[PDB]
Amino acid sequence: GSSGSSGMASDTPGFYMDKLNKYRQMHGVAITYKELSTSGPPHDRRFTFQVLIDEKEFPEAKGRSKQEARNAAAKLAVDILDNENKVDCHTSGPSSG
Repeated sequence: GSSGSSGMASDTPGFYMDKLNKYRQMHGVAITYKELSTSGPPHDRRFTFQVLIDEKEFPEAKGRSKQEARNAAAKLAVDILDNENKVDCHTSGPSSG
């Protein structure tokens, strides 16, 4: 099931997933793809997936197949990195000493 028909739409085999690695190497971070359970109807099953960079938890994503899922999850991740705008987790309280 492999053809060479590409024009308006691009069906690259894991486009985003490729952008991640290219970043994990340059920067030097650790990217991990956690395989989440399946969610959806009995007829149509959607496999969820998520990526983890620098011990960070990214917003998983749904996808027809493991691939479609992984690629999607990466979309949200790569979209963030480009901005690298992370939100502070631990709020420095009155702790002064």
